[PDB]
Amino acid sequence: QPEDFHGIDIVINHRLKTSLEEGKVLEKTVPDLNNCKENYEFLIKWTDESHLHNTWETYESIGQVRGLKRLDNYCKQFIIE
Repeated sequence: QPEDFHGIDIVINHRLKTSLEEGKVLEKTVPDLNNCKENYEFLIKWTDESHLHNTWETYESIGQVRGLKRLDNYCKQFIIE
């Protein structure tokens, strides 16, 4: 019995991983998944059980729950092609 339980339902959107920290700007946009994967966050629509709502996580926190899969198709449908 491996481990692949669901985790990310939908990537509502994304943006620079400011994490309320901010400090410098980057006009390099996001061509591939590295630019983002190296400095970007993503609104993760998690399972809407009742009190849980979309949130803005980052691969450093959603890179291990099936998110990268839906997040990968999101970065390619929104940050790459």
